[PDB]
Amino acid sequence: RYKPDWESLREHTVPKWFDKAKFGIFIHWGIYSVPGWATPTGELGKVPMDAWFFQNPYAEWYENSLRIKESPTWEYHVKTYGENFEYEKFADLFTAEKWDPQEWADLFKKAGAKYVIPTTKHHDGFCLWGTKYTDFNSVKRGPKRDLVGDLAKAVREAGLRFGVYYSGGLDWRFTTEPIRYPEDLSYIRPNTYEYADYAYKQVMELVDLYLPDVLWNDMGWPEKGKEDLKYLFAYYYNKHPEGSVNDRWGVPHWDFKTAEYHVNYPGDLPGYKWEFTRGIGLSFGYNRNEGPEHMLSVEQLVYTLVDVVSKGGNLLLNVGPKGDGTIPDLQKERLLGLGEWLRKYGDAIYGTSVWERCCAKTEDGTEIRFTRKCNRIFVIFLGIPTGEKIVIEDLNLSAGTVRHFLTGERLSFKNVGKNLEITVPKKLLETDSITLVLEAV
Amino acid sequence: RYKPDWESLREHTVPKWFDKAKFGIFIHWGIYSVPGWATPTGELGKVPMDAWFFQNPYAEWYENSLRIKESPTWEYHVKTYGENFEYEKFADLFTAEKWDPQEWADLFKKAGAKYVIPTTKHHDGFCLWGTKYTDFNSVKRGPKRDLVGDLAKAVREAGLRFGVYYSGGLDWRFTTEPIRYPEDLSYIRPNTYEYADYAYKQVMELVDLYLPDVLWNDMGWPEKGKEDLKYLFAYYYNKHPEGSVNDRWGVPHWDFKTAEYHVNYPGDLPGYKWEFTRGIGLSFGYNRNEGPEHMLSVEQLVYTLVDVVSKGGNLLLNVGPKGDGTIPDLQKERLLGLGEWLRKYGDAIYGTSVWERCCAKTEDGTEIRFTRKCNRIFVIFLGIPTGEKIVIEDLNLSAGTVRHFLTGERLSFKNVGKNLEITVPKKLLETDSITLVLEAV
Amino acid sequence: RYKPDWESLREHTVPKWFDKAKFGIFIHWGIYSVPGWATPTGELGKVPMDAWFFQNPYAEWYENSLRIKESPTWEYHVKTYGENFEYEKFADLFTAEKWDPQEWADLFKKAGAKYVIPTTKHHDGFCLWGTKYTDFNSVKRGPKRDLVGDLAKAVREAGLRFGVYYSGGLDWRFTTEPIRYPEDLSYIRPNTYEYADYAYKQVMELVDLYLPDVLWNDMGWPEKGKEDLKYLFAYYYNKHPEGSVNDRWGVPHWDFKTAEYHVNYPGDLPGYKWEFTRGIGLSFGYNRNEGPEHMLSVEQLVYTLVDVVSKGGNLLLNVGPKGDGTIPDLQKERLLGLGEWLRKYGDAIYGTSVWERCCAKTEDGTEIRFTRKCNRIFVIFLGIPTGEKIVIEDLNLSAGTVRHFLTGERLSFKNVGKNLEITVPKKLLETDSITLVLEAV
Amino acid sequence: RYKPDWESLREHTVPKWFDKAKFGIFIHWGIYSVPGWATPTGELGKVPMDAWFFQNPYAEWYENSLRIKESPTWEYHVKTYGENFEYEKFADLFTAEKWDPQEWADLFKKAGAKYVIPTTKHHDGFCLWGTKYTDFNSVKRGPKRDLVGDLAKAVREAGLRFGVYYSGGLDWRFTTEPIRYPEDLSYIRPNTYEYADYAYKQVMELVDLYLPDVLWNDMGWPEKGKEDLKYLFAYYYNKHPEGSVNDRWGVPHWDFKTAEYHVNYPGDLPGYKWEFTRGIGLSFGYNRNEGPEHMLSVEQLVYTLVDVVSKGGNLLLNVGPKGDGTIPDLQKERLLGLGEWLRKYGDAIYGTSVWERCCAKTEDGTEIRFTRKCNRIFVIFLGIPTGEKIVIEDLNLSAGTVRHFLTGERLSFKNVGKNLEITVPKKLLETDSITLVLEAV
Ligand SMILES: C[C@@H]1N[C@H](CNC(=O)CCc2c[nH]c3ccccc23)[C@@H](O)[C@H](O)[C@@H]1O
Ligand SMILES: C[C@@H]1N[C@H](CNC(=O)CCc2c[nH]c3ccccc23)[C@@H](O)[C@H](O)[C@@H]1O
Ligand SMILES: C[C@@H]1N[C@H](CNC(=O)CCc2c[nH]c3ccccc23)[C@@H](O)[C@H](O)[C@@H]1O
Ligand SMILES: C[C@@H]1N[C@H](CNC(=O)CCc2c[nH]c3ccccc23)[C@@H](O)[C@H](O)[C@@H]1O
Repeated sequence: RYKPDWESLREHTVPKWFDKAKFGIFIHWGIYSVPGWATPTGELGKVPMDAWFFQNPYAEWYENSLRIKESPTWEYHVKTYGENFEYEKFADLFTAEKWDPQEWADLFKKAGAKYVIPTTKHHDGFCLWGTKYTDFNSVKRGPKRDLVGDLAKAVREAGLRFGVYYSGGLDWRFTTEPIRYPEDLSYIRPNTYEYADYAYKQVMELVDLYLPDVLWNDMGWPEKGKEDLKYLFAYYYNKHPEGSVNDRWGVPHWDFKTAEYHVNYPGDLPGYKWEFTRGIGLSFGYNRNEGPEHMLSVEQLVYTLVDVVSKGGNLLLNVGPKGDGTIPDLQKERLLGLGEWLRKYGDAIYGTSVWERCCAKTEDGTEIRFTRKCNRIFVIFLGIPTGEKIVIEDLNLSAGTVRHFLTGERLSFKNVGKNLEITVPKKLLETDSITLVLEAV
Repeated sequence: RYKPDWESLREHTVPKWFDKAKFGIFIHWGIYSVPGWATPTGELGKVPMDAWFFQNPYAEWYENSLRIKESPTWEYHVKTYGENFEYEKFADLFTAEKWDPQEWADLFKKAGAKYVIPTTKHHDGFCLWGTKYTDFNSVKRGPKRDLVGDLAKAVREAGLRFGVYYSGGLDWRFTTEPIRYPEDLSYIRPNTYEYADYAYKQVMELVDLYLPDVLWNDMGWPEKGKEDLKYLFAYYYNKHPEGSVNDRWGVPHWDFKTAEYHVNYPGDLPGYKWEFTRGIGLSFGYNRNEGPEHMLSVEQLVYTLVDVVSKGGNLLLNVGPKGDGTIPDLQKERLLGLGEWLRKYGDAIYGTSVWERCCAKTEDGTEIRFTRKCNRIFVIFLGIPTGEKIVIEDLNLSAGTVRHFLTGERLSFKNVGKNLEITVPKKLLETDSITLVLEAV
Repeated sequence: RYKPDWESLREHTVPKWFDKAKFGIFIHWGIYSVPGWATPTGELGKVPMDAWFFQNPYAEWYENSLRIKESPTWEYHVKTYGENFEYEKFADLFTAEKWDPQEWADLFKKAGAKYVIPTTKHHDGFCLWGTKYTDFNSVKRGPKRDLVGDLAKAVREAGLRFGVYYSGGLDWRFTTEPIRYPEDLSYIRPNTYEYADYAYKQVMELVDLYLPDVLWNDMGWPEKGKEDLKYLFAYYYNKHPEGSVNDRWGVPHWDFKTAEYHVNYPGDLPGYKWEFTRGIGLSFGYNRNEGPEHMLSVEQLVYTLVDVVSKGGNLLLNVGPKGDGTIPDLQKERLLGLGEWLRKYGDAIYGTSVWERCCAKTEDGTEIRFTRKCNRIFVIFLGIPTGEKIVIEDLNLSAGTVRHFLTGERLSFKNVGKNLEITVPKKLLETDSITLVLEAV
Repeated sequence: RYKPDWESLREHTVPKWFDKAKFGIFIHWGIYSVPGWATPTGELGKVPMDAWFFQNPYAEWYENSLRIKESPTWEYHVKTYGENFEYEKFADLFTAEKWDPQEWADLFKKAGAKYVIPTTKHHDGFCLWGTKYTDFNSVKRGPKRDLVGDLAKAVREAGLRFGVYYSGGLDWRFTTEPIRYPEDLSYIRPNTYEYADYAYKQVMELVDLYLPDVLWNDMGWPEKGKEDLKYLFAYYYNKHPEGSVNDRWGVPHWDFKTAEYHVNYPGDLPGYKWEFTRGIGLSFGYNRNEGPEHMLSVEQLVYTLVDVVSKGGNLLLNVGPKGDGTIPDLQKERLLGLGEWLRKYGDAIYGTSVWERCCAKTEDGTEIRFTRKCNRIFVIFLGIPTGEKIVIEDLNLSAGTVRHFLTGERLSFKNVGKNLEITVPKKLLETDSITLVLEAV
């Protein structure tokens, strides 16, 4: 099997299904979904961190914001719900009246996602499964139902892989002071041995009850429980070798790394498996304030996915559900948009590998991304060029045959100097959707 | 802010209010106050430690003594309350029927104390605030009241600073064997991780509920929780920079050091801020056995305070209240005595700093202590000399002007050799109270 | 006293009573005794460990076996009790209806045991004393009685020493996955800080409530609680210097080492005090499947005891009681057999010490073991030789006088070369029981 | 770039060149090559370790064996060199008079090897480069030449990759006692801070002087120096990203695992990149006592390489040169035979990947091994079947087209039941060399 030690765990690497998958759905759903409110300030990495917690665009961070008197959230809360209204009271209002996990799994499958990962416990400590280590869970409060297990059955029934998100680094049920500055994160944590046991038992429980395909931890792991992971990871891998874990544990082992909005985004091939995550908007949890102005457009999403895939990554796109379990129309439509694109071009995404390079551009300034499948080379343009004459800068090919992807039509090309020229018959160009895609063999 | 690490915490030093304060009241009040009984054996540091726990003069140590069969306390307990009478039963008898925190704060202010610090939890583990981590507290038992919070409101309303005493190193609710020898202290402790979390959460709770001006720990901090202090101290300092902590945590940081009775008392300037603590008698908790024979006399107290202050310290004089919340007459009168002296001579104590030297004496053997305030030098005699001719040994002055403190009267002096001679007109001498005080400018 | 540190604890060594004792009774009694079933596969150390947990001969391991679907135990359980029948349900069926601790102590004393040690808590976590740290104990469930305390009173009343067995390394009340391979033991453990506190408090409790003569730990001590032993061992030794601990804590200190079936058995003098343990059969807990085919025969037992004693050890023979508290006839008879032998030859066992060598044999192949008592040398044959002429190989004696043990009869001997010859008059030989024993002076 | 900590080093994985190389040459050459002597007892993993160090088949362990008095090596030394001839004296005999690195590089290339790894310093502590950290090296002694350096130029000129072997775990220049049993290894080591520094500094120096392609450490890394490896690996990877390190350091990071003779040899696909190492005979260092009986045949070597390769490993075949720098005829001839088979079947070995499974066998028991290149599946028979009808037990194929690798000839086949049947005309079977190779698309 695997032995509880880093040298040994190192023998386990990102499983094939995950590398081949390329696209997954993240779900931040919780009692924060009820107030479903945040100031849509901007993207993490571009909003200054001395103001970020005070005008937090992450709506799942509502309680932390609510603990900061006079901050937009405090303002909003008191005026909408009042002061005699504690954050926890939202667990009772959290009723998932319209929820149907099969509908969700159908939606994510249609969107082309090959795996799904919900928040089983977010920073506020509310648990979406009937854990036996707390009564602040979806079985005893609000939904009166094992959201995690029920969704796992649906997803798996649809043929998708199922993972779990857990906030091991933060649990506000163990702290009183909110996070006001990034520096606060170094001391405002549970900090106790009790919390380390708790996190450990809760993840062991998720493993025993649902044997997830991915262990997606967040905000690091309690310093006192770090050595525990040697055991937990061995326990997990020995019951499920195709399982996997991310890089937010702060220990030697991890199967694939992560990046959030701008934070840790690679500009070129990074050299290890990784995964990109972001919201359809600026929040993970639902934000009734966000208008389309804040969300990506189907095209941006397709471009986001290609840039990610060309660099060896998986896109973990987040969906932010309403307290009643429905998925906001704006998010549903973009998901489908993406699903439509993937239905046409999926063969140049799923099962692919990185090429010698990820990137290129045309004389005219259109960005190009590359992907490979044995001897095939997908050339994906982030847009559809206007003219039939395309000039790719700094690129030569020895392939000899270059087809227009969707139609299969052999095309004319030649390496003119340090560039590459191809003529893409407008009949064909007009045929593509959001991306001109060519296959070089 | 401050970062959770020793290098960083080092940036925080004893706040000015504390250095300027010079005098505070300690309060050891608890269910031990009910039996209010101890053998007044002698002072810590002069009674031999192979007999000390067997005839403990610290009445707040009643339960530890009671656990030693056949020891004066066992003897006394069985004959007064009987064997079917567990120590814990005192939490029910602890009713504070006559307690009025405003009266206390009035008394301490009149006594000239600038800060007050009660035991929130002593070695027996009984808590004087409605902590949420145990039901063995004053809110659920006996007083049916938040003694800590109510006293903090009173003290602060009187304009005094408020601190907290916590027995982090010992809690007998987690041990069964009593301490019989000083060696027992190295292994007879809670010792568990559970206790370390407990202590941590309880002090965090005191910080969140009352934001004390001083964190006065006792008997060291649980070895498993030591690293926790980096976080707790940063958390505390970041919510309250003028706060402070003592030196009984056993970690790198501390704001001022401590000394108890003879233990760690400095003979001369120590070179860091420190604080002296002792009972009006030989016990901290009330001891109905102590007669005036065991207590200091107003004069001794005044001398104690001057010796302390001259050496850069603060005197933390303990008051040992009765189970019914009243302050025993013997202690009240001495407190007032001291208050009277401070009303006359306070200007040569509060706000002062140490001088080149702390000490001197006269040809006749009267001890002299020094204190400074910019260009002024207070010369405080521990007594009032008989003759108008005073000879101070081994002292010269370049000041040129030396006034009799209370009256302001310029006096005649000259440096005769290696000594200093001053003539203090008996009109003036007769005017002083417990101390002849001169001001040199 | 003893200080909580290894250097200091080292000052404590195996007490005299224990070295002089030579024989003790082990008792594995628990709710596992109810199903009282195991496949009698063979001896630990000879059955291959890749099959051992799947056909475990240790019946007290029933629950671990029951957690392995389709294993003889699963098979058996479902067919006898059914699937809707959890292992814990056995705590209710565990009623000790026929139990009489005085009868037990009488039996063990008659068997010649000088000390007794029951399992207070085995791997399944069920406790046989009214611990205050769990309700899964004999006081709240099944027997409705403090088995540990009641047995300690009986044993001590019979004049025997009393010890305690505790499963510190394993507690299945904190794990879900069974042990399938020896490798699983390195990660399938409680692993939490909570468990370390628990084990610590439970052993401290056994010490405070019964002050055992031996602390017999099993399966190592929780890694997070190892440093705790410095304190626990000092606490124990300071209340009971004649107490003792075994070697299954995984820390620097231990008073005597252990060996189980073939595991760690010494072939010759080891050089430190140790103790041998095994079942009358192949299991510790009762196994209604075992027939005499699986048990040792009185003679084998006597030989087992002599081989152990000659090598400086104590034999800790286990008795496996029924759920109703009675001792199975097969075990009772062997115990008595042994008791009978010890009544005749005890003087060449109790109070003895090892000699220059432990072993020898005759020209004919009869094994011989040696033991000492000052100037006396017991020569114990594992059998009774046929002829009056005995030839011991590779042995000479300078003693001059060699008596036939039981009768006292001086015998004729001489050192012929590298061997030793003695003539044992058949009158005498016919007089011995399972062993020819000679005394050389 | 890479940072100095396990988590970041995790990002580095086995370089593509290494994974594709499949075959390398190990060279154990040292002053131990002069005596060039050993008892050819057997293969590691097959010889009992209670005898192993006493009849050591690893001629490079000569000094260790010489230290064990009365051992075949000791007897042999005294008669050949004399009792007054210290092992270190061999450094003066080690002259490499007939050495020609280009000649070696060539032989290795003609042999089919893609990288070479020489012992820069084996257990005896003598270094084959002008290290500045010791005078016991080839520059100041014996050859008065930088063997490591000159060999690196030559191997690289031949266009092969160059790695280094280093004995971090052992250095007999720091010990006096010999290794007698595996156990001895737990304490007979340098053990000093000094040695940990020596080792770090020397590998650093190897990295600076030669930037090797592989850092192949042996016998673990000194405990006191383990943390230095985070720094050394980061430094190394930052200077040479495509470099690699083995698994014998005893720390979390490694790019590929190792197996030695029987020790750690995978029965099937292991899940990680590894490499098999062994001598052509039973020794790494040259052994004049080995005749062909002790060596592999060209066929066995081929089978070896195929089996290793089909399981995702590399074969690191050892060559043991003579003190004069020549390669023994027996060894050279085996290398060349392997080179010829690879010249012929290289395509089914180099740059391949594992397939669904590594193994299969014919109805009549010929072992079959698999490899792949994109859609091409190579089918390697360890030997050439006598008849034209071949039956592969338990293998069905979907490919529709199965050619004869050497010729390209399309062959007739059909999945019959759970086996696969194929007709290979004898004209082709008569053309293969040691293996019948089929190609399935
Ligand atoms: C997927 C998202 N992960 C967030 C945690 N993010 C990180 O640790 C990424 C880097 C980062 C540094 N400081 C931060 C403050 C807030 C959010 C992210 C970060 C969570 O705070 C958020 O609720 C959501 O679950
Ligand atoms: C202010 C007083 N502090 C005491 C603890 N004192 C100390 O740690 C000072 C030094 C000392 C060493 N061994 C001791 C035993 C008993 C009391 C004091 C000490 C407490 O035991 C006592 O109840 C009271 O709260
Ligand atoms: C006296 C017996 N001790 C056993 C634990 N034994 C040991 O740790 C000895 C060595 C050993 C190694 N692996 C094992 C697996 C099962 C039992 C023993 C061992 C227990 O498992 C058993 O229930 C019984 O209490
Ligand atoms: C390539 C070879 N590596 C050997 C070290 N091998 C190992 O550490 C793994 C196999 C092994 C385990 N215990 C051993 C004891 C002696 C030799 C080998 C081993 C070296 O001892 C040998 O000189 C040669 O360099």
